[PDB]
Amino acid sequence: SKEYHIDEEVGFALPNPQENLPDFYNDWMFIAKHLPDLIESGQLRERVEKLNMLSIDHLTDHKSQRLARLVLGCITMAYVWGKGHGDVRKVLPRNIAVPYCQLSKKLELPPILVYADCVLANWKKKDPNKPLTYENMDVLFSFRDGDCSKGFFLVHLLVEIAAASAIKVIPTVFKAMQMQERDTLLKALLEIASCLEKALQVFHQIHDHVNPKAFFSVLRIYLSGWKGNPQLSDGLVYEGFWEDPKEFAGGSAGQSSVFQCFDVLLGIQQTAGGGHAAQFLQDMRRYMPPAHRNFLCSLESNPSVREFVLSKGDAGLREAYDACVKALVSLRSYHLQIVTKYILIPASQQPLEAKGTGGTDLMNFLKTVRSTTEKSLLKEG
Ligand code: HEM
Ligand SMILES: N[C@@H](Cc1c[nH]c2ccccc12)C(=O)O
Ligand SMILES: [C-]#N
Repeated sequence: SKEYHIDEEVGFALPNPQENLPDFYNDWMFIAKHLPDLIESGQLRERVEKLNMLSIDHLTDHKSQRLARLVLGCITMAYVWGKGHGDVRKVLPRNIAVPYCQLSKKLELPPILVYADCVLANWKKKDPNKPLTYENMDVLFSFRDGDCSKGFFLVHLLVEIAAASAIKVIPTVFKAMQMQERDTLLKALLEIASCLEKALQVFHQIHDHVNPKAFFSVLRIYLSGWKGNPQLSDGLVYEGFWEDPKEFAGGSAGQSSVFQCFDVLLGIQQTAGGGHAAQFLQDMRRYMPPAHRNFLCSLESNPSVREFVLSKGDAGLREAYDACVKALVSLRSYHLQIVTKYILIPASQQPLEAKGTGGTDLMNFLKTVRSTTEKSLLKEG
């Protein structure tokens, strides 16, 4: 997975990303590192507006370009939403928007904060000699003081890392199929099941580091976007770059390649059907980095693991396949419990159906997606 850019240890996450840019972009780095203070003051909007258009040509390598997207992404969100109380801006300055739109065109991403920015690239190791764990880790950027953005983003990253153990087994599954190696295929599927079972235990940790009320009222508005959002109904206008206001979906873990990776592997056709959920999951691949878009493409091109397993009249092999599907159902069942605690209950406390940051009708969306996953269970062969 050299051309796919999937690490053995961290999977789809960017391994050890850059913390600081070259000196030419210190105007950017100063605004982004002090977003908690500059928003609370009410002087962030002016600070962005009175700032020269710095060009993008001095960002040499990929990790520099990704850190720039993160800086420019976080800044763009804090500008548009401002204090987050309702006073918004429907126009992004030409000095910030043009180089952001150019950098985003270079990396084949939309010019808006995505999962790849604020999770996969928004982290660091405290002590490099220690292991990957919450006490040894910290994010690079936050929005406000008491938004739980450290706990929020790192819990996602921890799941991505847990999934990396499963992702690295996928080449063995296809080799074992081509080579008609039944026992290897069985062991590989049981390993993937075990890794995805373990990723559920990493999910549990979100309660310890993320407060529901701090999440729903403070952080969630900055993660929101402008695709079918009433606050910016026709979209946001990027001054100088584009002519009309352009709609782009807000960030969400739907932009993660992990869950899509295993749905495709296991023949769970989420993106098939032409419904609103299928449409969303396919549309969110635009918001994944192009190497992972390519990985998911490569995965669909391979022979079906499901078809292979069903054809063989083999209880152990079916059971192993079923365990992977059960694991994905569990994670989604637990994800709905999280959604009850972190969206549903908090929204009932503030003074027809509820919209997610990605733009989905979330309760129907999520239960459709879970139901599709449930239907793929063999139910004792
Ligand atoms: C406070 C925590 C969380 C909330 C409130 C939440 C909420 C949601 C919502 C509303 C959606 C629907 C898409 C949208 O409209 O944006 C969604 C989708 C999704 N979420 Fe989360 N989520 C949370 C944490 C997580 C975590 C930790 C993961 C870890 C992998 C995750 C994985 C997903 C995935 C993969 C989808 C796409 C649908 C699917 O494949 O089942 N979410 N989430
Ligand atoms: N989609 C979630 C927000 C969210 C959850 N996990 C994320 C990861 C990255 C960006 C946004 C998110 C919501 O509507 O509340
Ligand atoms: C979760 N989006």
